[PDB]
Amino acid sequence: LHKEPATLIKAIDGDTVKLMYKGQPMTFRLLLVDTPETKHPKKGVEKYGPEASAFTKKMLENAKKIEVEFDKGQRTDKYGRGLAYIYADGKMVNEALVRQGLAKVAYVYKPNNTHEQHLRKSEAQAKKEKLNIWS
Repeated sequence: LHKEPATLIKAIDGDTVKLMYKGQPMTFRLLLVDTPETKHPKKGVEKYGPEASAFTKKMLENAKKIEVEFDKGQRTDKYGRGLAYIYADGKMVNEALVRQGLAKVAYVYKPNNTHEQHLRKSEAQAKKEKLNIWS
C-alpha cells in the first residue's frame, strides 16, 4: 500500500468527498466507515450527519497535504466512486471520524480490509468514551 497526492475540490458528506486525483475530478467514498447521512431522502438528515460532514470538511479544508491510499481490492465501487483511505497531513480521516464517534466501522469486504483492525480498535475506544453516536 502506498499514498498518492490529491487536491480537495469539495467535501460532500461525512463519508464522500470530491478530489482532484491525477488531473481528474473524482468522487471518493471513505473505505470501511459509515457516517450518518445528511443527504438521502430515505429519511433526511440523520443525527450527527451534519456533524460528521463538518468534521470531514474542516479536516480536509485546513490541511497542507491531502493523500489517497487505495486498498488491495477493487479501487472503485459500482457508482464509480474511488474507494480509499484519505489522509490529511498524515492523519487518516477515516480513523479520526471513528475515534470521534462520528462514524461506524462499515461492513467489510475482503480483500479491501487492510486497516480494519486499527479502525475497530478506534471504534471501541470511542464507544468506551461514549462519544457522539455512542452516548
